[PDB]
Amino acid sequence: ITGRPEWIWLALGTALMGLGTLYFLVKGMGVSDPDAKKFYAITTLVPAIAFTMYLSMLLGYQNPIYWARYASWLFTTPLLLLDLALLVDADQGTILALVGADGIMIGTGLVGALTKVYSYRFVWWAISTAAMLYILYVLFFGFTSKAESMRPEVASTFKVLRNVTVVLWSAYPVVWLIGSEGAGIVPLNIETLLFMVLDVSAKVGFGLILLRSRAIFGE
Repeated sequence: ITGRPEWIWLALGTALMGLGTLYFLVKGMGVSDPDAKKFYAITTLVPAIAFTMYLSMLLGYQNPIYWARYASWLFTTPLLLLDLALLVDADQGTILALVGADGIMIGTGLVGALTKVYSYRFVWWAISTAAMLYILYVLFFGFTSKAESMRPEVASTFKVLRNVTVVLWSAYPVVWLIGSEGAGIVPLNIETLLFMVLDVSAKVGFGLILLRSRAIFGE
């Protein structure tokens, strides 16, 4: 069982999310600045949720085990968006629109994986991707304008986090379409690998970049 690739990628993801959570935890200890504390709270929570989910997948190890990963996307995507929103001091109206689109993206992707008719899979994938495209459009064009009018450290760190987010998030629909939920081109164990690397980079990698920066401070 432990020799199966699928199990291995799940074990590695669990270790990486756990390690990251704890590192963020230790890095956050001592930090007294109010604004910084907010980023540490959200950014540490993200990989903690994913750790819990990946662990549960291992404990439980088509195939209901992966619904746990989807549940982690549901919880973490909006938190990652809040992180970015807090960095650029985005207004509540745009934040609500982003989380609203995020809900559609997550919800329809799930529906796309449930459907018992190969054809509609891509219909739900198209709606979910359209929702993702809106979020990324807001982050790349909308948040950038606001970020550039702010402190150099904020504008600089946001651009890096922005590029990372756009690239990593864009990879999910691609992996889904070539995976078992889509066209079944890439085997399940390879797809499980891609989502894991994508998940860690998007949470731990994203978190490292953010928490290593002076942009989280009120200055």
